[PDB]
Amino acid sequence: NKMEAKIDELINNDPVWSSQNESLISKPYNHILLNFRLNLIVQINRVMNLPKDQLAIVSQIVELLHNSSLLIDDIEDNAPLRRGQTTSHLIFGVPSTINTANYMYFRAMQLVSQLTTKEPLYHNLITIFNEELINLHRGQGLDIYWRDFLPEIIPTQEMYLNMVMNKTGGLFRLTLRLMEALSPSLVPFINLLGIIYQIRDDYLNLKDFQMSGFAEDITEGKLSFPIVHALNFTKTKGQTEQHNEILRILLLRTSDKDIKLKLIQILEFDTNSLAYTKNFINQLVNMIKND
Amino acid sequence: NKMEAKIDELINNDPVWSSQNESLISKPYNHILLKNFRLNLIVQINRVMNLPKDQLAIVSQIVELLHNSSLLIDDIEDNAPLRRGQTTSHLIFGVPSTINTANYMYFRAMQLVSQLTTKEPLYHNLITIFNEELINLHRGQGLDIYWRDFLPEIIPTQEMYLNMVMNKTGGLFRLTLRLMEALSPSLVPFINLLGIIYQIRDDYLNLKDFQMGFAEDITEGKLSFPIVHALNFTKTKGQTEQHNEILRILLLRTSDKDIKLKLIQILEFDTNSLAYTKNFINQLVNMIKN
Ligand SMILES: O=P(O)(O)C(O)(Cc1cnc2ccccn12)P(=O)(O)O
Ligand SMILES: O=P(O)(O)C(O)(Cc1cnc2ccccn12)P(=O)(O)O
Ligand SMILES: [Mg+2]
Ligand SMILES: [Mg+2]
Ligand SMILES: [Mg+2]
Ligand SMILES: [Mg+2]
Repeated sequence: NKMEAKIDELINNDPVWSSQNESLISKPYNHILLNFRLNLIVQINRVMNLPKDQLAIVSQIVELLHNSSLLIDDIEDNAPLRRGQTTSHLIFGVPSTINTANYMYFRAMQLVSQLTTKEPLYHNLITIFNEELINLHRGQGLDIYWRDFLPEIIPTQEMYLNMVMNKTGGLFRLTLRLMEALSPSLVPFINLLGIIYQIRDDYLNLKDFQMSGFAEDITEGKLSFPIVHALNFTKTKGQTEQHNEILRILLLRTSDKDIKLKLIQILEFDTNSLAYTKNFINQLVNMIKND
Repeated sequence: NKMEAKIDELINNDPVWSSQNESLISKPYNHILLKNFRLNLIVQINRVMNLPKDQLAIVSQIVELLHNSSLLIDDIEDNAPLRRGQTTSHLIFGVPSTINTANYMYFRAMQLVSQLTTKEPLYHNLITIFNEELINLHRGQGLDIYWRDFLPEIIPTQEMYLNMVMNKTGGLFRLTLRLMEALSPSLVPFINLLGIIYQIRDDYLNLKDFQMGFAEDITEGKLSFPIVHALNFTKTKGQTEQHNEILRILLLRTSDKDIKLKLIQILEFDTNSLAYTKNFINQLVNMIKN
């Protein structure tokens, strides 16, 4: 009698969700919340001319996707720090962080319908959202597979660049394409910026450590731009031993500074991968500065 | 020059993705596919919705993707070594690849949504349905995980547990049903009762199968239906030491057969929670039968 009634009031309503419940599961996200991406949206806008109301929502959407991606990336990469602070999954656990991060992807999708009331356009914005997230996951999927199944596949410079067009280019293209569709193409340019962004991120990760950083990419074992170069150069030049030692070090998932410094000096003096990467970056930057 | 030419051909094209790459990224999802009743429920419900087989195939594909992906993540979240007898994906391909593949399918599934209709309003409603229910799924799943991991900061009551279930399990049940009802040329209450019966029966069988089943729920330490009842029953009957012993076993995250038996025996002899649960499920099935 009273039970059947309670159950009947239950199944005949939307599920109950409290602001307290909301707060409790947003902890991993609130943690990572502690302007440049915002600055990038603004400069792009000096061309896209979106009104401030909309620029604002484009921003909220991009921050949510961006922060969610990092929460997950740190789980995927087993990173202990992000922005000099302890990583969310280590504080709240992998379970909550994965769920909160995926939760936010969906809150992000929800925000898209606050951009328009035009059914044709809205459909377009969603397809953009859907497409760049699909691309993001593909790049990230390759990067993780190459790394976790090494030495199964040794990627070439070409493969690495295609993985980067997907992985990083994904959110760059997403932001700009939403804006371009909202404007009352800068895709190639934004693609080049993402590539430069990723190769500089790979490089400085070792160059900072070498100069003084943690070179956490070595610990992770990633097929970074410098590593891909060193791995193919050594294969090509008959340096069997170096090629193997590079792989062994990546596969140690080591935190020892000396072992990391040894790998880095291999890329500096033996394969010349650091100079190569440095130069490749400049060449890319000049492709713009000489536009 | 030749370097610039290539970077140019690169950035002016769509990102390259091959069938082989698509294959690599799929390994974690395909592994869980080796595991018809879901399909039958769709078939059966359709005798009321009458969607054209073509359209019904996509809804089905969408549902299999959401369901499979959420199971891939659920195993990582519950630290499960097994799923229907086979080794779970994360233990074979790793947590990183399994998470990313599951997440990629969520999005592949979202894409299959616009292949359901081209009618613009109708499509908006389909996306909104998809969005709303995946949000609910994550909310309940998130609260279910919060209670377990923060235990014993919060011990839910039977009412809290039911609202977690309405979000957690009701999510994909309703997403399915609501999409069909929208594409049909309201069974929601019924589908809501179904998900609840399903989750309580799921929590129930996990202990029972072990009593007659590894009772992984004890190891996971979750606030299942019989456990919530036991916790609240011993608190109400002021049975301090039993209440505590239940919490202690759950916090052990134990694999020990003997310790697992003990908690189940506290639930059989002390609180009569398993029986209380059998009775709760039977009353729920009755609202449908009668
Ligand atoms: O951890 P960072 O900041 O160094 C890193 O750059 C993070 C990163 C790059 N690209 C993506 C795409 C989605 C999510 C995270 N992403 P990486 O690729 O090196 O993990
Ligand atoms: O692991 P199972 O199969 O026993 C389980 O039933 C899996 C389950 C139930 N409801 C959801 C919602 C989202 C993802 C997984 N879900 P549980 O709730 O016990 O994790
Ligand atoms: Mg990464
Ligand atoms: Mg990382
Ligand atoms: Mg589970
Ligand atoms: Mg679970």
